[PDB]
Amino acid sequence: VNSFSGYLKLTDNVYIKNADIVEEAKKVKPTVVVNAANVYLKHGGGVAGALNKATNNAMQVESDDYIATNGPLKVGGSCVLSGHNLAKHCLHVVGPNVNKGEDIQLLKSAYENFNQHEVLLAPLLSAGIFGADPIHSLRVCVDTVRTNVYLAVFDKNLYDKLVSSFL
Ligand SMILES: O=C(NO)c1ccccc1O
Repeated sequence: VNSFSGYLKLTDNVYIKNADIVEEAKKVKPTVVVNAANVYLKHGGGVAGALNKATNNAMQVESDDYIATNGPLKVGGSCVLSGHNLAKHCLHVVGPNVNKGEDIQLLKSAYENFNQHEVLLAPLLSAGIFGADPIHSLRVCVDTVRTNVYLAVFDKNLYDKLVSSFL
């Protein structure tokens, strides 16, 4: 049994809810919240900008030190950093950004990072300002992630379309 409430069950392991991931993290304090990161961990807008704002910029400060030591992530890669006031840990995952021309086949590699964590609160990778089709992102998630994933969908209209169209 876990703390997550009000989710629709899509599969054995994938759950979905219309919710602001920031407000959901603040309520649940999950072991892992996933950030929709870029390779520079520059948390400017969307999931990354909203999560970072909720940490009062502490996520960005920690991220800048990580990049100064380790250099950029790979598209499809991830790193584990602090969850600050939102979660125990933040898994920063880089999905491909279609608005930069990145290979959408890298979306499966991105979701494979989730399998290193038994339970996660996450957004749909490569959705929103990353430019991918969120219906596709949800299909890759279901077909890739084997651990228990609680997906927060920021937009109500999109949430209803994701549920109604789910195979
Ligand atoms: O932009 C946002 N503002 O809150 C946001 C918040 C939660 C999830 C995705 C988002 O884009």
